[PDB]
Amino acid sequence: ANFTPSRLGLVNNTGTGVKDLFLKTFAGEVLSAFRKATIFEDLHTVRTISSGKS
Amino acid sequence: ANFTPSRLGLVNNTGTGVKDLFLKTFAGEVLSAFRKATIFEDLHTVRTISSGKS
Repeated sequence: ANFTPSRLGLVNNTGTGVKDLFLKTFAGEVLSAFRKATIFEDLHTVRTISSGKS
Repeated sequence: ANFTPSRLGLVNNTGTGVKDLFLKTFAGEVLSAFRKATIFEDLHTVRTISSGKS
């Protein structure tokens, strides 16, 4: 060693908590959720009408 | 017979122990130990940050 650096991390250079002046950081990646599977979109018949109620 | 060797190792030519005045050699290889398998180094993501506590 043979050195006494300030460590640049303690207010008043006393006690624990050497990273209170350092803040937590954003890692950079959002997690979100997984997508489910949809199989019934096919396997049946789809039609389209221009007007009416049924 | 017709031969009385001194055996080059006996002390005072009394009793047994013809190998009392001999020393061992160094073969020239250190054995050491094996290395375990480390599989969990990968299989997870490693990030790095410059400052902060978390």
